[PDB]
Order: sequence, then C-alpha cells, then structure tokens
Amino acid sequence: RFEDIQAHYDVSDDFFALFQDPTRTYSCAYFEPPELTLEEAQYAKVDLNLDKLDLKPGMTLLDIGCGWGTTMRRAVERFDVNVIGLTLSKNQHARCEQVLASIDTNRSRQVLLQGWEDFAEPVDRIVSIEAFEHFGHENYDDFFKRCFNIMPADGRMTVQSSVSYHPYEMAARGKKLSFETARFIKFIVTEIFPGGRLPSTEMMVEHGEKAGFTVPEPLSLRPHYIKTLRIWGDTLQSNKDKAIEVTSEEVYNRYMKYLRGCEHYFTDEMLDCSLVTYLKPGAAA
Ligand SMILES: Cc1cc2nc(N)[nH]c2cc1C
Ligand SMILES: Cc1cc2nc(N)[nH]c2cc1C
Repeated sequence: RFEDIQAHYDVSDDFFALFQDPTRTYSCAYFEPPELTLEEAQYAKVDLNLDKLDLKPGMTLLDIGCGWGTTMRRAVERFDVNVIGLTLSKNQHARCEQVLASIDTNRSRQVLLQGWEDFAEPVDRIVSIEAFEHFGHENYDDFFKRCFNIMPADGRMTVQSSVSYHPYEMAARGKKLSFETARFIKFIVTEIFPGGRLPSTEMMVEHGEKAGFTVPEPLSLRPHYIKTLRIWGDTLQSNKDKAIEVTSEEVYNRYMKYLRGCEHYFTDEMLDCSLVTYLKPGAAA
C-alpha cells in the first residue's frame, strides 16, 4: 500500500552520479580546511565522525546506514577495526561487499541487508551518517536503547542528522518562517526521502540521555551543508541535459528545488545539521 506509492519517487543511481562527488556520498561534507574539494570534504566528514569514537585495533564498528561503504573502508584502513554495515539497499549491499573484500586486511567485514531493529550483536562503537531522518519519532526510544545495549561499558556512538526546530524553540522570526519551512520539509519527506521525519537537535540529545548516554554539545555542520548543497546544485545544473535524459524534466526540476531550497533554509537558519556524540557511562575520558 505505502511501499507501492513511495516507489514513484525512486530515482536511478545514474542520476545521483550527476551531482555527487566520485564517492557518491549523499550527506553533508566537512570543508576543514575550507580549500578541500567536495570529495576531500566527504573523506574529512568520515574522519570527523570516526575520530570521535575512541576506536582501538580489533574493536568492531557498526555503521547504521552504511551507504556505498566509504565509512567502513576508511575505519578498517585508519583504525584496524572489524566492521558491520546495515543498509536497506540491495545495490549498496553488493557494492559494500566488493569495497570491503578489496581491502588488504584480516579484519572481519560484514554488510547486512537489514535495519537496526533486526540487529542485536555485540559491537564496540556505532556510526550513523544521515540515516536517522528515516527512523520516525515513535522509534527513537527503541533506537537509543538498542545502541546502548549492544555496546560495552566504554561504548560511543555518533549520529549525524539534518534537523528542524519546534515552534516552541523559536522566537517571533522563526515562528513566522515555520509555515514555509514546514511546507518545504513536507516536500522533502514526500518526494526526496519518502517516509522521512526530521528530528530536532533537542530530540536527538534528550532521547540519547533517556537511554543513559552522556551527550556533549552537538556540532552544527550548517555552514558545511550550505557549501555542500551549493556544489550539488551547481553540478546538477551543469549536467541538466544528461540528468533529463537519465530521468525527466520533472525529476531534474524536483532535485534543483530540493538542493536550492535546502541551501536557502539552511542559510535562513530554519534547518540545521547536528553531529551528536553519545558516550556510555564507562566511556574513556
Ligand atoms: C535522509 C534525509 C536527508 C535530509 N537532508 C535534509 N536537508 N532533509 C532531509 C530528510 C531526510 C529523510
Ligand atoms: C519540480 C517541482 C516539484 C514539486 N512537488 C510539489 N509538491 N511542488 C513542486 C514544485 C516544483 C517546481
């Protein structure tokens, strides 16, 4: 019923290749230093996350929403860790198995076509980059409980997610822009990421705390997502003819509206992107 209707907004991987960097990373890049290319910035964002997790050789890293396996490969090469990836995409599953098999290592590498709900194996650390927007508000308590329970006493997790604000969090300016932002968010979670639901930073923090995690000050990636969306927009536009051939004028116009729109609402500070760290009680100092 709902599975069938949402399929209308399926877009071929070929289309995404006409705006993303060569790693096909579909998340906020990290321009530190500011001079980095998009591709360099995507590796920098992976490092930003992994560097927060206190990874030691022989640990197992869980990647929840492991995409094309860029994060897991980087984790194996830099930290000499075992990796388990979760994805719902058959295409990403096959690509991840090949990426991980390519690696010159004796470390265990596993990728699973399943959600976090089905995953209940012990792991040392957890990374999740822009998968959280799909989980749904009713599932946040189960998600943080699962993540707490599968990790050892010194466990750590990062969740990177786009966020909005509740009107109760906003002054007169934000409240007045709330209707326009809410209508744009509805478009994103209907036509770009079907079934999606944006949290707030406050929700991401308070749900982690309720599960027993210590939550330091979240990092805002807002200026980095503005730069990311600018490059994605400029690249898609430079590839207009090829993008329309691969899909349609409708699909091209849809993603230009998405990319230009997100850059606008990030700039107007009605959207944010939070990298939140979750530390278990026994986490190393
Ligand atoms: C996966 C996802 C990414 C997003 N990026 C922005 N700006 N909104 C979003 C919503 C969802 C569901
Ligand atoms: C390309 C495009 C897609 C849309 N989807 C909704 N709901 N409004 C829209 C407006 C435009 C211009």
